Amino acid sequence: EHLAPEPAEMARLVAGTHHNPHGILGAHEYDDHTVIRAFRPHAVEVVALVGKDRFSLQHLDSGLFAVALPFVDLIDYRLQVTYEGCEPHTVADAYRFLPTLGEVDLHLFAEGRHERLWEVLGAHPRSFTTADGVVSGVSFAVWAPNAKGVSLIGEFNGWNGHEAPMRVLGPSGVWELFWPDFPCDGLYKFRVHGADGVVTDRADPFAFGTEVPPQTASRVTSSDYTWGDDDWMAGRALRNPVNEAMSTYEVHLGSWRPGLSYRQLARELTDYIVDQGFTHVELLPVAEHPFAGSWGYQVTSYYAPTSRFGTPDDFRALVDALHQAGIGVIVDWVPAHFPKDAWALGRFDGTPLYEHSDPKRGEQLDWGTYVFDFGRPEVRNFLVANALYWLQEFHIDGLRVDAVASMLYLDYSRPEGGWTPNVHGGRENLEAVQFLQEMNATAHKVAPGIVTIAEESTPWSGVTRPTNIGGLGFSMKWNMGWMHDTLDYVSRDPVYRSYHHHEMTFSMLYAFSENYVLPLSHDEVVHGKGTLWGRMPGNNHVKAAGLRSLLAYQWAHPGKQLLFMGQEFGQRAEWSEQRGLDWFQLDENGFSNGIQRLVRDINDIYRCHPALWSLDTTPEGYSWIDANDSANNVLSFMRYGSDGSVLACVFNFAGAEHRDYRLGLPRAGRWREVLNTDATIYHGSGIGNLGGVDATDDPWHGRPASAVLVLPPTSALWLTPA
Repeated sequence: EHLAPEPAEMARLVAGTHHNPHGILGAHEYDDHTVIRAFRPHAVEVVALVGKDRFSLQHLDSGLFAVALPFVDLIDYRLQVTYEGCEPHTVADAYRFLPTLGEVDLHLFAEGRHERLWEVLGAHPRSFTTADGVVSGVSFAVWAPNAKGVSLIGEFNGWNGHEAPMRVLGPSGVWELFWPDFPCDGLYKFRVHGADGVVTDRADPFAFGTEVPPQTASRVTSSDYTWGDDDWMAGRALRNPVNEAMSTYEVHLGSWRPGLSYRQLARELTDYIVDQGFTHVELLPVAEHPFAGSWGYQVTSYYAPTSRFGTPDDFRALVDALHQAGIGVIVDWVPAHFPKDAWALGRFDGTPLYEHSDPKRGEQLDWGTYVFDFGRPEVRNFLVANALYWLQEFHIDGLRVDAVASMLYLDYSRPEGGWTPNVHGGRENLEAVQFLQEMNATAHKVAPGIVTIAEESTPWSGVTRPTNIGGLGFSMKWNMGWMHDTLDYVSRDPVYRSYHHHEMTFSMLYAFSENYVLPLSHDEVVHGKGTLWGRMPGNNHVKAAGLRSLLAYQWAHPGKQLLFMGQEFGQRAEWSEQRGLDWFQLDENGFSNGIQRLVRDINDIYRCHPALWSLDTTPEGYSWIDANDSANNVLSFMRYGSDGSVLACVFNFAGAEHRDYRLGLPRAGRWREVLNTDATIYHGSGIGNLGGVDATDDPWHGRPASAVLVLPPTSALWLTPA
């Protein structure tokens, strides 16, 4: 009776709903005689090979085969399946191998505290030395607690095989399987039989490699890449970004220069950034995403760089090249977005596994909007380990998390009938908060010197406050208020700016309540908002002057900077990832070359003048010269470095020049004019002070000394003591 399993088991094995294939398949001893079974539908001949005896052959059931035959122990053997049109092939029996995942790793995962989860889950090539020699293949592991079964499918199965069922490892919910001689770079998917009876073919949540979109299969990927950035990595651990220079060039890899691969970008993008003077590059989501129109935010393979531009190692070469050129690399990380594709993460095991669940069928306030269940240990681990993954496996220097507000709040609908303030269970998602704190604390602990950046649109405070005192633990946050007030102000015609002077200086009131990055990102130059150039008032010459002023203002204002590709040369039309950037503008007889030149100059002054970045987070690094000259639309202030250095910045937002303008200063003597956005080299009108001014001992604006100078119209002047 112990030759062919019972009908119930046999039915499950053929329907792919057996939880423990290895219990039936492989070699099993009943009383004495060792029985060997192999499941391979549409097979013609199996036969087992023991030592030097072909002593076997099998042939019963509806796809199953059994050897039976006496003698015990056996100790290693090999099968030789055969089909029509093809020749036999001797392969080791997968179901004879022990689990390729230890109890310890599973325990850490169950607790949601495995810091190197990527080495445990997913597809990893492995080799075992048995009796008849060493056997190589690939180990597979997927988390799916409520699935009735998971089978491995791929090119070898015609993407519809059944002879590769996986087993679940106890109550862990993790399915495992070692497939002898599976291709080192083979494509594959996990056919999942959900708890709801629905079968789905899934990409691997831990895919380290992927098929090029629109294809959706995962690809086994193992790296042995040799990095040439040891110096950069060792240096990074000894610095604190918050107190260092940070001029960021935000880039979307697919549309910066359409058609470039990672290897080409490793040359072109690196050289571009170096020549423009940026200290860092911030990349829009690099993880695999099926739709380019999402710009990368709708990720499906969190553990794999998009294959559109090359292989993972090719991506490492891009990061490696930037590092050797002295450029830091920040990547947009998307824990706030949840994959909606049926072959991705939604209802993975037939239940809302990864996404936060809610009440069952019925009316009430139950909607969709898929968000990760930060309350679940394994889901939290999936995300926290992914952050660590990119920082350690790809040497990424920082992570920027968008839409954090959508993570911190469960909110919806404004109640009626309840006119009383009720706390208890506020709108705050305590699970998400705990998740962000863990992610930050763990990341900064494992990779000192990296930065985590958050974009939070709500009045939430302590975003960049240490986790040990209630903060979310982020190194920095986007100053959205500065961006909105600044762009609203510069968009208004000069004759009206006086009415919004207070709007322009409002950001200074809380500029030190957090470690800020002043941003002018991709989101502000799409969907009818127009570009920075489009927002500027006046003719081409005045728009250009206004843009050069804005950028100078962004750089001088307390906080780090971030500028989206194309805007450094005043791209006129809104960004389009489908058309690419408007580089032709640099070939026109326009102002674009002049704006790009200004950015190079402010970046150059910036990097070499600690007064612009050493004291960004404290009032000590700033000082108003005159915050109340709304009558002339002029803003002036000092920036101070931790090395005692200084820089005076004067912005003239009026459309006309101001001659004989007296500016109060800290010291007397000669002040060198290090920047004048009206200089003819930028294609301004050339109004200036001839390189510098002499500050006399005539007190002004409550200052001990002052100097008389001309302020070019719609411009910015920066000065430093000679």
